[PDB]
Amino acid sequence: TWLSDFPQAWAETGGMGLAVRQAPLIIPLKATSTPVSIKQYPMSQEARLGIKPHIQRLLDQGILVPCQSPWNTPLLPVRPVQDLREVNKRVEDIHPTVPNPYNLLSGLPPSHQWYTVLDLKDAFFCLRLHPTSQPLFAFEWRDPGISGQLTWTRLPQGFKNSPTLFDEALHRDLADFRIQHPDLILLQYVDDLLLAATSELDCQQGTRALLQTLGNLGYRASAKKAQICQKQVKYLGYLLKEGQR
Amino acid sequence: TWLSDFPQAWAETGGMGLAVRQAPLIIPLKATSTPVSIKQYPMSQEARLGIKPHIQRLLDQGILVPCQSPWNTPLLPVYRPVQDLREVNKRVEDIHPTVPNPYNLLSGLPPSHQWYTVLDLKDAFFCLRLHPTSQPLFAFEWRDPEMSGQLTWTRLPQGFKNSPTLFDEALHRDLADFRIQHPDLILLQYVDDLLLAATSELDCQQGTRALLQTLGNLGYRASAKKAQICQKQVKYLGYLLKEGQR
DNA sequence: CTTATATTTATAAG
DNA sequence: CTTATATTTATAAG
Repeated sequence: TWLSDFPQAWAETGGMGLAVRQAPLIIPLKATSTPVSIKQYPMSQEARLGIKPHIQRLLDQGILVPCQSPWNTPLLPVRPVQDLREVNKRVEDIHPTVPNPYNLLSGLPPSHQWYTVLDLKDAFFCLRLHPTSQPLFAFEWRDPGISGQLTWTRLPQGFKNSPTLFDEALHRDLADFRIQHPDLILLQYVDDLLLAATSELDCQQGTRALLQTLGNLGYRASAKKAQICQKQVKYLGYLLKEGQR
Repeated sequence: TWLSDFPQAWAETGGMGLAVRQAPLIIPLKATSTPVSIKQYPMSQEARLGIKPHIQRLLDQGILVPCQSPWNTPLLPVYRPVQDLREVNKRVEDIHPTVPNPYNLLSGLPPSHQWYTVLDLKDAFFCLRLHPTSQPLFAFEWRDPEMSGQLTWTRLPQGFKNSPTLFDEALHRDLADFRIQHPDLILLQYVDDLLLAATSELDCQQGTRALLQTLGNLGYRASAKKAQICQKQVKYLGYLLKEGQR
């Protein structure tokens, strides 16, 4: 199967990801910015107990570490969601290089109608965060047993530049693959990937190369939602069918 | 004084005006327009008594007359009577707006002419007759507060969207000859607001005398109370004219 | 949790 | 008089 031939490429079998080729990211602040520290709002014991295993897994994986930071933003109960809006306001903007899905799909020619669709799991966490920038994203945590600050050692969710920074990182890591397979079409939308070939055979071995490449580089795709070598797929809210849409 | 010298030309001495040279105006309607009759709102006795003397004066002057018309628009209940003619305005064909804005108007005022006379015409619209065929358009309902029927206007009425333009056009036609017979004077017209500018004080004196005579003879009436005659400094259209400035 | 985003009178007019 | 112009949350999000 596709699962057994490529255990490092699937999130279910390959372990949490780490883009080994990508240096830890530095997050430049606006010249005006000084740290913002927002008090954590209280939460029910149920919410805290629901958050706990997620925090604990991230701690065990080293994705969260203890810190002491002049920054602090609230965690909210919804699994954990961090309100980083006041950090986002203080981070310098970067040029938006991610194409909108419409333009991205315009690069899909009729000649390639065999599709594989993959979504990368915990994509942002594959990218490391430079220690100088880790204090920006600190929050307060108490196990449901004393309170302390934690922050992220990887690119975090809710950070405004995470999608663009990830898209640019993966483009660098898949550049060679594109060279080694000039007859394949590869669409990247952050963590959503579409591979297209003219034939099922080319799609089969092209998907083999892509999965091997992704796992080697330290990315992990969802085997659950993978659509592999199919004439009909869903991608970015579109149904791709008979060369349409 | 000017008051006695030109009694026909002043509102205070010459009575209500009438532009005798202007044919009664016909008011064309839009191609689909049908008469509109909207009910008169009630009004307090206080308001009715306040309006009454104004209505009676206009009846006595022939400016209002009884009528029966399929058109009817309201007199405002709250003491000068104000007629809401908006529903009539919607049904009257538009005309090209020929009145210049004051700024462009004043652009024709050169610095050579720094002797000014300003006149404003009293009850200007009422000087232009309204042709009987168009009078039914402007009917409203009146009941005397002590002793009910429709009245309408035999003159161009207030609140009619084309009254300023139609008056400005009529007066431009009527003062065209004055303009030719007095090439050294500058004459600015803004509906019922007139500025006469001259090179010397005596030209302004003689020119103003001729303008008043011409206005009176034509059937228009200027306000003696507010007139600014032969001055180096006048108020005109919100501006203070002075040294040839503004 | 917080927050960026999408009915109500004051005039003026006729 | 009526008409035209100039404070409030529902929600989606972090």
